[PDB]
This record gives sequence, structure tokens and C-alpha cells, in this order.
Amino acid sequence: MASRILLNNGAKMPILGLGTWKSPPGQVTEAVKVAIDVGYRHIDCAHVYQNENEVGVAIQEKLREQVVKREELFIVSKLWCTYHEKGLVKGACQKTLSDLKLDYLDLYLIHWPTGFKPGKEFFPLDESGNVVPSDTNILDTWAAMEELVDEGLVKAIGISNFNHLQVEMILNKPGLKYKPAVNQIECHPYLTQEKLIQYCQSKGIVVTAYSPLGSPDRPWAKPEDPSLLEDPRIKAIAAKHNKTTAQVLIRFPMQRNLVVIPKSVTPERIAENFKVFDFELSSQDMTTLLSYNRNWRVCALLSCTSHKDYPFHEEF
Ligand SMILES: NC(=O)c1ccc[n+]([C@@H]2O[C@H](COP(=O)([O-])OP(=O)(O)OC[C@H]3O[C@@H](n4cnc5c(N)ncnc54)[C@H](OP(=O)(O)O)[C@@H]3O)[C@@H](O)[C@H]2O)c1
Ligand SMILES: NC(=O)[C@@H]1C[C@@]2(NC(=O)NC2=O)c2cc(F)ccc2O1
Repeated sequence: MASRILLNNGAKMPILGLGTWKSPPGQVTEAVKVAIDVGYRHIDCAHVYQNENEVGVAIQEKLREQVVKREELFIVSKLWCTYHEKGLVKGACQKTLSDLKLDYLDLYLIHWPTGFKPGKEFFPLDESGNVVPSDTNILDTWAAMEELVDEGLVKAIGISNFNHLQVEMILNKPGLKYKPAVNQIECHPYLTQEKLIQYCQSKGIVVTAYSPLGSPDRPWAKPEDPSLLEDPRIKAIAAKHNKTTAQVLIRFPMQRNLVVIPKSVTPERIAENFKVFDFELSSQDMTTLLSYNRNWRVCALLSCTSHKDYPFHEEF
């Protein structure tokens, strides 16, 4: 299968990208350089990751070296929760553009549906430890995202961590100008997301699967938690196909018509993770992997469960 998926803005998005959350700033420049050298054409970024300057150094060097042309890259970033105010969206986008050393983004996402009080802190707290919300809703933030398209700063806009009712809310927005192109959500064999994926795809919204390997480097990992990479059933499917477990975990969402964004800063794994276009999981393999769902989340935004727009109380 094909390397890119067509978005509802008419542009094509590479189905494999490199994730950068937790990629240390002293390692991510080489990670992105290696990724581009071995074929990656999509990098998933965010201001909250604090490493966009270093990602940008790599992008700029590979453009300067003429390893790739800008039109061949698909660079994604995300608007942090403390910038949901309509007067802050442009500046947030522009800071990301300046750090990534880009004149446009291919895709800019609302990182979470939850808006927080603006300020220096990414998670502003009250004296009791609750995250302080913003009163700006998802629809006014969306209008501000639409303006970025109309100013040439971004080619596509989308959402991330939106539940089905929140997707619907955008789709039903009075005066909607641009539909979301993408909803980026956690998705892997333990969180298969069957209901939300079907909804989004039925509406022409492409889904990107994050944490496809189960984010073994997440900072809140516990010994007892389920581990995709170590799951012998998944290992068995990998062995049958003469591939690694990670390669199965990456190919899985691809065959669901998803985009997938595994993260690594290890050169060998960056290359490994890209060598997924030369085998096929059977339908039986796909059904089997889907059967491992247990509604287990890496990213539950646990500090924000009272926020009015917290996404994960809703079944989907
Ligand atoms: N929109 C959102 O809210 C959101 C949330 C979470 C994630 N994301 C995006 O999705 C990306 C991927 O998710 P993630 O970073 O949570 O986790 P992930 O991609 O599921 O897993 C990354 C971890 O797996 C390791 N790894 C990578 N390839 C491997 C391989 N072939 N064999 C063994 N281990 C391997 C990495 O180690 P090394 O790096 O040490 O090689 C790292 O510890 C993020 O980086 C970010 O770009 C977005
Ligand atoms: N939630 C986050 O995005 C960061 C990630 C991380 N920060 C980072 O650079 N790598 C990481 O895993 C981190 C590391 C920690 F030890 C504790 C919290 C924490 O939170």
C-alpha cells in the first residue's frame, strides 16, 4: 500500500510519521535528520514538547542539503491548551513556525479540547491543584484555527483528543468554514478506538494513531501496566511475519486506514519503524489484534478530569 492518504483539504499526508514527544532536545535533531535520511516525510511536533527548535534545526539542514524539498515534507504541530483564546492562536502558531524554521505548517491541531488559563505555565494550577480552565469553547478556538488557513500559515487544521460528541460539535458549528482534516487520538491494540474511528472516517476526517507502541517511555509508566511490545500474542504475529513486534504495531493502524506516528530517538529503531511497507497482516491478524482491546490509555490527562471539556468521560 500507498504511502500517503488524501485529506479533505485536497492535500496528501504520509501515513507514517516520526513522533517527537519526550525526544530529548540533545537527541531529536539527529533523530529527525536520520528519519528524513531513511525516508520519513512526516514529523509530528508540538509546542508543549519544548523541542521544536531542535526539530526545526534538522528540518532546515535537510532542506538546505536538498535531501528533501519543502513540498515533500508534512510537518504537524499543535496548539497548546493555554492558547485557546482567539487573540493568542496566531502567535502560538507563529512561535511554532519560527521554532520549526517554517513558513507554513502542513497541519495544525488543537492539542486537546480543554482550554486553560493563559500564562507561562502549561498546566496553570489553583492553590488546591486543579488546572484553571479558560472560558473560551471549542468553537471559537476552531474559528481562530480557520483564520490560520486563510492567512497562509497552515495548509490544514484539525483536532486531537476530541471525543465523538466534540468532533460532532465542530462539524455542527454554525458557519463552519473548514472541517477538521484530522483527529489525532491514542490508538493501539489495547485501545482500539473502534467507535470513534468509524465516526471520524464516515465524516471524511482522517485519524492519526498516537502512542502506537504503547509509549513505554511515558513518565507515569508502572511495572504492572500492560506492555504491547512484550505481549507474546503480538510477538507471535510478528514472528510469523518475520518482523519485529514494533513493526506489527505500526502496520496495524496502517491497515485500518490510519496515519501512525511512532516515536524514537534511536537511529536503528527509526529505520526499523519505517520498514513496514513490505508485508501485510491478514484479516485474521487484524481481527486478532483488535480483540486485544481493553480501553487502556497512555494519555488520560488525569489532572483535568473536572474540566468541562475533558474528553474521556464519554464512552467515545
Ligand atoms: N496528540 C497527543 O495528545 C499525543 C499524545 C501522545 C503522543 N503523541 C504523538 O505520538 C507520538 C508517539 O507516541 P509516544 O511517544 O507516546 O509513544 P510510542 O511511539 O508508542 O512509543 C515510543 C517509545 O517506544 C520506543 N520504541 C520506538 N521504536 C521502538 C522499536 N522499534 N522497538 C522498541 N522500542 C521502540 C521508544 O524508545 P526510543 O525513543 O528510546 O528508541 C520510546 O520509548 C509522540 O511522540 C507524539 O508525537 C501525541
Ligand atoms: N508529561 C510530559 O509531557 C512530561 C514528559 C517528560 N519530560 C521529558 O522531557 N520527558 C518526559 O518523559 C517527563 C519526565 C518526567 F520525569 C516527569 C514528567 C514528565 O512529563
